[PDB]
Amino acid sequence: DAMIVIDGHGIIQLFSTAAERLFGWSELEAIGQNVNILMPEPDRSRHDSYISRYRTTSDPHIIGIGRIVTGKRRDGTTFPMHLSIGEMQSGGEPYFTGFVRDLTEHQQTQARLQEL
Ligand code: HEM
Repeated sequence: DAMIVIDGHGIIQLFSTAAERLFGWSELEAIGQNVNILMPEPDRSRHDSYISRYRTTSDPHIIGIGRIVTGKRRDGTTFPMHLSIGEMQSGGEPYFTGFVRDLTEHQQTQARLQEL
């Protein structure tokens, strides 16, 4: 599914091909951008504080957990997505992998079934 890797400051390091299809950005456009560009406010401005919180305290909240959130595409449309975060280390620095699954079709079917 969509895979994204960031360093300890939330900057995107690797951006899969599927992530390019899901979010709109090419990998070259994405690499070097903060991860907060893939999500709407209030989370967007808050995100770096979430990572900071985790880094200074070492007490996890969603690391190793899989949850549903709203992502935000290049065109600005929002969508529900299942997010799973992995923490890794390399060259002495922490990295984080996010595996995303688009749930837009699940939300649509569900709404349609409720609508009818
Ligand atoms: C694009 C949709 C995303 C949203 C809405 C989002 C939102 C959030 C929120 C709300 C928190 C704090 C959760 C809590 O304190 O309970 C958080 C933490 C964090 N997010 Fe994201 N995130 C997004 C994607 C990502 C991705 C793609 C990555 C990794 C590649 C990532 C990495 C992190 C990290 C490292 C933390 C700290 C975890 C912790 O506090 O245990 N986020 N995110």
